[PDB]
Amino acid sequence: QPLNEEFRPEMLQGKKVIVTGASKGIGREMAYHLAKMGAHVVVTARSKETLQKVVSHCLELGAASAHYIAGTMEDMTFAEQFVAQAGKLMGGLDMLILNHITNTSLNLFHDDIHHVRKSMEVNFLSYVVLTVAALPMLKQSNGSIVVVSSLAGKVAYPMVAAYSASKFALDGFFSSIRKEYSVSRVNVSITLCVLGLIDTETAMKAVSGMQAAPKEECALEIIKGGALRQEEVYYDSSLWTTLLIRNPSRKILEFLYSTSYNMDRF
Amino acid sequence: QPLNEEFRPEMLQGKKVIVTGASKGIGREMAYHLAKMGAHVVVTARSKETLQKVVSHCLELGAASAHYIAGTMEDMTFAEQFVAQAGKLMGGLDMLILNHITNTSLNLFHDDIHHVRKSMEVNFLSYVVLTVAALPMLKQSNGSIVVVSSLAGKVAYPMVAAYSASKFALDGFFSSIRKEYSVSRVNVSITLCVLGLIDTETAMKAVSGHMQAAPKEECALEIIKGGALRQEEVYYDSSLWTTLLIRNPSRKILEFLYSTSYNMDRF
Ligand SMILES: NC(=O)c1ccc[n+]([C@@H]2O[C@H](COP(=O)([O-])OP(=O)(O)OC[C@H]3O[C@@H](n4cnc5c(N)ncnc54)[C@H](OP(=O)(O)O)[C@@H]3O)[C@@H](O)[C@H]2O)c1
Ligand SMILES: NC(=O)c1ccc[n+]([C@@H]2O[C@H](COP(=O)([O-])OP(=O)(O)OC[C@H]3O[C@@H](n4cnc5c(N)ncnc54)[C@H](OP(=O)(O)O)[C@@H]3O)[C@@H](O)[C@H]2O)c1
Ligand SMILES: C[C@](O)(c1ccc(C(=O)N(C2CC2)[C@H]2CC[C@](O)(C3CC3)CC2)cc1)C(F)(F)F
Ligand SMILES: C[C@](O)(c1ccc(C(=O)N(C2CC2)[C@H]2CC[C@](O)(C3CC3)CC2)cc1)C(F)(F)F
Repeated sequence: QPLNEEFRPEMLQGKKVIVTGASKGIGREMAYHLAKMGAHVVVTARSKETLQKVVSHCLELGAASAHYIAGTMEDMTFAEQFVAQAGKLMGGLDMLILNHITNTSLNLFHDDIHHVRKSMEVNFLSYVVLTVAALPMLKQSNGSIVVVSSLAGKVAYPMVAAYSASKFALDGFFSSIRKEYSVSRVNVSITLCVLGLIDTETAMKAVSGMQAAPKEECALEIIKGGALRQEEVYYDSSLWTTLLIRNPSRKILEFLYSTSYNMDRF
Repeated sequence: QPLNEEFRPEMLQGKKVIVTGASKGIGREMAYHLAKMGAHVVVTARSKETLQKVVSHCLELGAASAHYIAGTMEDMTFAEQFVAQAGKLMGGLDMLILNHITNTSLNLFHDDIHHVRKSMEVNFLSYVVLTVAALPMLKQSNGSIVVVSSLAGKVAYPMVAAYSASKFALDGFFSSIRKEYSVSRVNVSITLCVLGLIDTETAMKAVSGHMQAAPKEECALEIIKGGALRQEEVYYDSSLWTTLLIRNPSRKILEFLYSTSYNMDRF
């Protein structure tokens, strides 16, 4: 159930977020916005020298507080422990924003199984492990998990097979536990963000060789959705998608199945 | 794009087909239907005994031939070589049917990342591995890859998170490379089967305590029908509401409002 207010920067002030993939692009902007709202941010990325710059410029923008921990999400242990640390560092946690991904480029898929596996590992399994680790704290606070996905995690695009596989997976997994949290009275929201082409560095480089959209706002929308506990956010420069992307039938089928079968079965 | 005729059992006659998870359940039914049709058949699962039951019955039903090879699709090496063996045993491959999943049961998700990882490995990664290994023969025959899925890989459900993740992923991957096969002019069909509850042994066991299951035998027949006709998806569920609502014609619109709306010559 979305909080039925409208968004206001106040909602974030004093709140204990975590952004991953915060060293650049969308993730970075998010830490900043968070900063401008006076959140306790705890950033993360592989780039340790760069994280500092970001933390530092977050304190400059107004953060209640701001730290970074640098690790690779290829590593499940790092991911798990990371969350504990960001905990102690911030004295609990209100919001897990899960944004990072492994590198990829635009190519037909031919036989790089290793790239498929790694994409699943970094883009998906790590998100879960982050999740499992962070759930306890979030229960205490009735917090939120925000998950950054893409049009290509809703509809099919060539040249990004591995990456799509992993974005879909996020939908499947997280929508599913959303059903579960609900039939279990576990009061943690989960927001899935579906983004179109955004003007990050990485994206602009790979496509340079379509209309992109402003990374500053995209990041703000992500934060709004999360704050308002919406199930979903759509953010694309086009106006067909925002309207054609939503799946009313899916919603109907879920409704039917949910109100027709207790889940109190066990 | 599909064949333009209604289905005929003949279409499978002489065809060479792999079926996985074919010792029991929907797999087994698929072997059986294939046999009655006179296709060569290689079936695989972990248990050599149950397989043997099945190979022996496909022979009696009038397979052109029928064999089995055992291993677990937890093992990528096995998955890769498995397809080579099977291709030798038949001198080719017309259809790759991907059906197996890791044993899983109905539970709230709590902890078991290992179950999340294993489900991704078996239900998803192994399929990519199988396809990669089989694509050279499939090109050569202009055949078909059939990927077995579930309503829960098109909409959310409680109690099957891990599984559902792995099924969505199948939609993402396989629907993406289908878009690729189109622009690379690869003449191999990809069919994604979306299944509601099916009265297989294992499913019925898990749901013993009002849910309407659909019949394994017809289900298995629809999959093979959608495959042979090279359709993009097959929906099969006991409910007509569901079979109608599950379609997503918008999504096919967006995908097309980009297909032509942009250029893939570079790649
Ligand atoms: N930009 C778009 O057009 C587009 C479209 C739709 C959705 N999105 C989504 O937006 C989110 C962020 O994308 P973006 O464009 O901001 O990407 P980006 O600029 O390329 O940033 C990726 C972030 O994740 C980090 N990262 C990369 N590999 C990592 C690893 N192995 N372990 C830990 N961190 C790693 C990177 O920093 P380090 O290398 O320093 O670790 C960086 O901070 C992604 O989920 C993406 O799918 C982007
Ligand atoms: N029944 C349903 O309600 C339902 C609904 C939607 C979709 N589906 C899809 O239907 C497909 C078939 O399901 P089913 O219900 O027919 O299942 P099933 O009868 O339980 O069959 C599972 C098959 O997979 C094999 N298998 C299990 N683990 C394996 C492994 N590690 N490596 C290789 N093979 C393995 C099993 O044999 P061994 O144990 O001998 O290894 C068996 O042959 C699945 O993809 C499922 O998601 C089923
Ligand atoms: C990692 C990287 O930045 C990236 C950036 C954006 C996306 C993404 O989410 N896309 C869908 C639109 C939202 C892209 C948009 C760009 C295109 O349509 C390609 C086909 C011509 C692919 C789909 C995926 C990866 C990459 F790959 F460019 F490096
Ligand atoms: C492994 C197993 O056979 C299985 C069989 C079927 C499915 C499946 O695809 N389902 C969707 C409808 C198609 C299930 C139907 C069963 C339920 O709705 C659960 C909530 C009570 C879950 C969704 C998943 C797993 C199991 F777990 F039942 F044994």
